[PDB]
Amino acid sequence: ATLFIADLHLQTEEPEITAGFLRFLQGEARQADALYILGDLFEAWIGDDDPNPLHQQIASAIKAVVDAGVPCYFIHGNRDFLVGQRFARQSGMILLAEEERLDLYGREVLIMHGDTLCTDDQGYLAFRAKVHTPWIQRLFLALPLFIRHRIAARMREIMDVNPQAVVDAMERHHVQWLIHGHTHRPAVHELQANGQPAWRVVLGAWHSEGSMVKVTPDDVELIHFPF
Amino acid sequence: ATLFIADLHLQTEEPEITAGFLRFLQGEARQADALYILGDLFEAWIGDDDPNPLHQQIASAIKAVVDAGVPCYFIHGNRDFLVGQRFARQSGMILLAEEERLDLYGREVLIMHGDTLCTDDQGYLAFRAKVHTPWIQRLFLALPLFIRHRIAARMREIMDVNPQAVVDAMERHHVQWLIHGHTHRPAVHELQANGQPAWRVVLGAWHSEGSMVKVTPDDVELIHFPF
Ligand SMILES: CS(=O)(=O)Nc1cccc(C(=O)Nc2ccc(S(=O)(=O)N3CCN(c4cc(Cl)cc(Cl)c4)CC3)cc2)c1
Ligand SMILES: CS(=O)(=O)Nc1cccc(C(=O)Nc2ccc(S(=O)(=O)N3CCN(c4cc(Cl)cc(Cl)c4)CC3)cc2)c1
Ligand SMILES: [Mn+2]
Ligand SMILES: [Mn+2]
Ligand SMILES: [Mn+2]
Ligand SMILES: [Mn+2]
Repeated sequence: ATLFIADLHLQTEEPEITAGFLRFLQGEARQADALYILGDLFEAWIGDDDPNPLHQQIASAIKAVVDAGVPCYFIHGNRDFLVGQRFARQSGMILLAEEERLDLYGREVLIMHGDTLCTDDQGYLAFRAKVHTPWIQRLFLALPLFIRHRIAARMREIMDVNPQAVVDAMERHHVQWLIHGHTHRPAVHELQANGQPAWRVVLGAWHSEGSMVKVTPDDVELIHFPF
Repeated sequence: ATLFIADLHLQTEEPEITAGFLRFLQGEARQADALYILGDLFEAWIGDDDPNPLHQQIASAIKAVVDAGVPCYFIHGNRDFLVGQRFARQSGMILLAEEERLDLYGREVLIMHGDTLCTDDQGYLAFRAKVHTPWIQRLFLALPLFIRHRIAARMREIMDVNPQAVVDAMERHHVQWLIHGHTHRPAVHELQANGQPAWRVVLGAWHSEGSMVKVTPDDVELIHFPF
């Protein structure tokens, strides 16, 4: 089984979610062939140099899973797009592109975070355009941490996918399977893409529950678990 | 694993749901310790004497599962409260009460259809009161089928659970686990009952997806599958 999670929004304020996640990595995840984290692992990220102890707890727990022979992958979300190569090294996680097309035991599956599909949010697409320009990233990161923190804190209902952008994405990739998070509305959806039945499996956020998508040679399941 | 499904709303108009259900009984269900169907197996029921061929296909598929050594149980829903002992015999399914308290591998779980929890629907509780009076049932059933059909067809958004009725029910049973359908909003909910954390796992309707709850010594999962 290949596992997909997303939208853990981990943070110091919510340590129950953290312990939930550690129990999942210590347990379920070990038996997996691979684990993909499709973004919003962290509620916020201001750079890999952040000393926040949570960052190292997590990277440590994930690394042990990779050290167990189970490869962990990451796609960025809107919350944690600044996660970088140093965090990758600490956690043993391989960073991936915003869209990937997997071959899962013969089945071709498109994964992303899901936020690029929410094209009816004009104004988020402004924000995203800008925070993805390298030189805006490099600028932000070369500030000193204490100012990054102040910029973050001073910055204080999720628009669902545009249906057409979903089709276009599954058609651009010629796939009948899509897995994403971001929208926080866990569900299996049916649609038409490439003139055939297609499915969009949506992961949920981790609050009271956790969730995952489990892909096998024969099946694709979306699973909710309580803690 | 003990499986719980509900809300298949099976009917001649939707044969894809039927084939989906047959594939589940032929496959997943065989490996189970037991299968509980928590109501709305059928979109409508006017009595066990109905010759509708779908009724016998289904009873046949279920019976093979029981004949495989996997006990199947049924709680009535609002749609199929007239399912009776003859259908039980044809299908090998044991009929159960509207609430049961199970011991699942040491864990005490309340199951019901879920409609009795929707107490803010004044007017459904009228309908239910009446159609559950024996002599109103016996009257209806002693009509001739052709008139039952006409009464049914002439009869042509689901109110969610009242939160307090949920607590009261879990408290009446002294349980920290509840499984039900009816509301068609699949989810895991956290709450307080008996002054402890409790969980309410809700099954979904079968349309594009199927769903089930899988209970093991260690875990309670809600699973969506596509067809
Ligand atoms: C579609 S939606 O997601 O529902 N709504 C929506 C709309 C607009 C923005 C967002 C959103 O994610 N905002 C957001 C807010 C804070 C954060 S953060 O992790 O605290 N952090 C990320 C890095 N930020 C940053 C700031 C600058 Cl100066 C330049 C660059 Cl490079 C990055 C500073 C703040 C990350 C993201 C969310
Ligand atoms: C809360 S809700 O479910 O969202 N809304 C709601 C409100 C009120 C009623 C219902 C509802 O389930 N109606 C309903 C309609 C039809 C059916 S049925 O299966 O076709 N069938 C059941 C048996 N019926 C019957 C009729 C009489 Cl004369 C006496 C008796 Cl003994 C039974 C005849 C009709 C079964 C149920 C649903
Ligand atoms: Mn998210
Ligand atoms: Mn997101
Ligand atoms: Mn129903
Ligand atoms: Mn119902």
